[PDB]
Amino acid sequence: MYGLVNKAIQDMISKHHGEDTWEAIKQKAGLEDIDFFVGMEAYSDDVTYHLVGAASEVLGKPAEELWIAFGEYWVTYTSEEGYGELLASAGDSLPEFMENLDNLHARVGLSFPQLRPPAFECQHTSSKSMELHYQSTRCGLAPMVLGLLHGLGKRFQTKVEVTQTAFRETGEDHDIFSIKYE
Ligand code: HEM
Repeated sequence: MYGLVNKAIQDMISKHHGEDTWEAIKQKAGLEDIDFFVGMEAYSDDVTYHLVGAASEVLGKPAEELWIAFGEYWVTYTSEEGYGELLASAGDSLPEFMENLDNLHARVGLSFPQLRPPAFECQHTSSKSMELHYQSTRCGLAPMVLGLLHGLGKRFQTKVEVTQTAFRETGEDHDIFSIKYE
């Protein structure tokens, strides 16, 4: 993934646990060589997955909790590190934002030519609920999506109830979530 993602993970961990713990994780992940992540540079997805695993070990938390934390963190990080206006342009409510998300990533992709973005499709089941279809070229990022949805819930001061109803990994087509919001 692009360096920006790895910087965001480093930032979250540093801000929450200290540069010492971060350095420990970085070392364990096998990334001691890398002096710093270059935000607009493409990296192997391996870097990101290794960071998360190593962090799960050092911190003694399941990796899923780390993807969730990171998903939540991302909503704030992007808004503060150069993508606040983009985020705003995607709307002022959860359902509208989720409808705009493919278009938001298309806009990101204008600048990150090698982007492999997620795809999100909403099937609205009422004015306060939807079924969200998440399609990805990558494995294991459902928990990150859960965190991101909570982050957007905070962004929009909206209560978000999310349950995963289908799983990419256990041989279903793609991840699906049922969501209620108020
Ligand atoms: C705030 C709501 C957002 C959500 C819910 C979201 C969702 C996601 C998810 C789930 C992924 C994982 C990649 C995959 O599934 O294959 C991803 C990747 C990514 N997103 Fe978004 N995103 C959001 C906002 C943004 C914004 C504002 C930016 C601006 C830079 C951004 C840039 C990226 C980048 C660079 C990747 C890495 C993909 C790659 O490097 O190929 N995202 N996003």
